[PDB]
Amino acid sequence: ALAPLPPLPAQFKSIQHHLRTAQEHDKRDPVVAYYCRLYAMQTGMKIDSKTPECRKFLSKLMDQLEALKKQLGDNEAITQEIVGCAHLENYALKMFLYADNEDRAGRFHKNMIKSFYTASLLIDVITVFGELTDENVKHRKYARWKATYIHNCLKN
Repeated sequence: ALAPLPPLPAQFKSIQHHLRTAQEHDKRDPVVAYYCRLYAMQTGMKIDSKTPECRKFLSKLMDQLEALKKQLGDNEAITQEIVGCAHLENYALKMFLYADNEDRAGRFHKNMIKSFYTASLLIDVITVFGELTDENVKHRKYARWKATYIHNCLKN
């Protein structure tokens, strides 16, 4: 349904996991996959849209966006930005609640690490709609910190 997309330019390492989240949600919540890609698109454009490697990447990503937008032919979450935001925000926050409960229960595993990480990535995505709330900023900071710390405490 969607072309393989070129390799990721070194200039775009920051937007890598957001694209992996988009790929991971193509079958499950494709509204997530749309906005994840849209965020990566706008982010990458701000990083480098001059370099031929970057330029080519962004255009193929722009193609996937047009494709997905049509494939979700309105679709209140794509149609209305208030709905889309709410969908992606409730998703991220449900995920945060889950991973936080695991942490408080001392259950440390790959799934709770991914859930903390993915939730933080989803908060980044939500910026497409507007400024974040103080609560959103706090959650993203905590989620990314916890995921990192636990990942090391489980590897080392």
